[PDB]
Amino acid sequence: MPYNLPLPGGVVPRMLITILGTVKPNANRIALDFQRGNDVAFHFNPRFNENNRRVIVCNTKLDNNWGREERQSVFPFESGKPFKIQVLVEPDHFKVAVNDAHLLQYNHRVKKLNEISKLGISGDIDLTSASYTMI
Ligand SMILES: OC[C@H]1O[C@@H](O[C@H]2[C@H](O)[C@@H](O)[C@H](O)O[C@@H]2CO)[C@H](O)[C@@H](O)[C@H]1O
Repeated sequence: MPYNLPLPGGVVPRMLITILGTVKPNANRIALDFQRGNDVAFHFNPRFNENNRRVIVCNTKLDNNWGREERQSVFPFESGKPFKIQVLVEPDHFKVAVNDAHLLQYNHRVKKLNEISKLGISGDIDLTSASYTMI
């Protein structure tokens, strides 16, 4: 939707990625796509209305096939409101916090973290900034 944050050197433990923005009015979806070639190592997809239920769907795409979805009902996003998403990389999983509160963790399926060269940021949001640092 369709911005891309380059991750030279790929993903590595201790890396902290921060995304700041504002959810658009009447938002329908948001998506973060950690890409490794044509695969999607980590797909973070907040859905504002899936049968009148809000849900965050996470999955991985390998060789054009989506794997086992990991769903989370806790949904801190709100249409028209600013947000902050922080993705902390651990050797065994991606740690996600929103508005400074832990939200979920997604265990790595794609093991070669170094090959995850970019983070796609899309969906119904107004992007302020996307950056990363080491902690
Ligand atoms: O898993 C992430 C992936 O989901 C796709 O939609 C799924 C839907 O969530 C699932 O309930 C249904 O059984 O199959 C659909 C197709 O795989 C999204 O289209 C895709 O963009 C990702 O969000």
